Amino acid sequence: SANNPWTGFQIFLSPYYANEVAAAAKQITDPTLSSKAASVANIPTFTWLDSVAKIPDLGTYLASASALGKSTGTKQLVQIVIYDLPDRDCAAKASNGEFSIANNGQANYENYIDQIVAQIQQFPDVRVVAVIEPDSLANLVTNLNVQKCANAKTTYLACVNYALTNLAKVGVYMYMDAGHAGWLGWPANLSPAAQLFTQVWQNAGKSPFIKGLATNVANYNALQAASPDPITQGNPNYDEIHYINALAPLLQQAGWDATFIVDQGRSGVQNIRQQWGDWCNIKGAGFGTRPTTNTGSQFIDSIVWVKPGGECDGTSNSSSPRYDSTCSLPDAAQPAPEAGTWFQAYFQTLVSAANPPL
Repeated sequence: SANNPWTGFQIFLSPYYANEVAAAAKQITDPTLSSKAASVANIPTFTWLDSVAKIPDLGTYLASASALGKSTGTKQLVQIVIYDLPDRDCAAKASNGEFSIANNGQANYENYIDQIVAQIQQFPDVRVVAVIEPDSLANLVTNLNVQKCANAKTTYLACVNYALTNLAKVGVYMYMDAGHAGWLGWPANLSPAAQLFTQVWQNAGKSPFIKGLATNVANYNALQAASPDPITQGNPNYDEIHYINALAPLLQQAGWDATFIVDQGRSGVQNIRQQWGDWCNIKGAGFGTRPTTNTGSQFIDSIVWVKPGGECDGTSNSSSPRYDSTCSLPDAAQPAPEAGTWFQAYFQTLVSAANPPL
């Protein structure tokens, strides 16, 4: 639509990912691959606020972005992910979320949001784009037979509402997570998904800052596939563009001119999964299309890199208390360290298998 949040802004580059990448590139012994790896630090990614302990870091990023804007005569944009719901990841075998519904989870989440708002309010010259709560509302479409999800439903809805309502007051542009083509893109799931997302938008007051939805976050699907990946048989929506083209009109019919952003950070290599549901450290992945607002679709504001490639999805060590057995499957790269920590061998392959090449 007319207001693309990225137009006219320079994207602030994550210092944390830059430091991970710089350390990683020194460990790559081929000097040409090391040079290509070093250049990843100049590709914009999202910063994940996956615990309250990261909120002070957000304040430093906003202040640095504000000063860089003044130093260079530009307007800066910071990209963040809000990811701390109570009883987070209700359908997963293991969750690293720090809040629980049974221990004041909603109140703790609201305090987490209030602290984020307090930082953003101090730097009105910096634009913020936020992805709201990966792996949350999509579970309320297909996973209500999971008792933990059924019990979390009202809390997930109330917490997402609090985030949307309060971040809108400080002018944050928001995209709610909407799974991916192999989750909500099944034709039978499209209408229940559109009904849920529209309800959430209505309850939050239909703010123009609620721009739309994010897809493929931390996944591996193509935006536009040359031929369908075999894992997709039975689903005519075999890539993200098919999913978005099918869902967007349903949202428009309800009065919401929604737009989309699509993660392509680990999408460069297709046909590497044994089953569509396999999500953990998929072996052979490559960096995909770099972030751009030249998307080829009316409905897509930007291709983005939401999940930072090289940070592990989960451990393969079956003795860890954070162990998710999805991370032991055959198409998962192993041995793998704990979720969120740097996985050097995986990063090196992301660089070597990048498509387009770095």
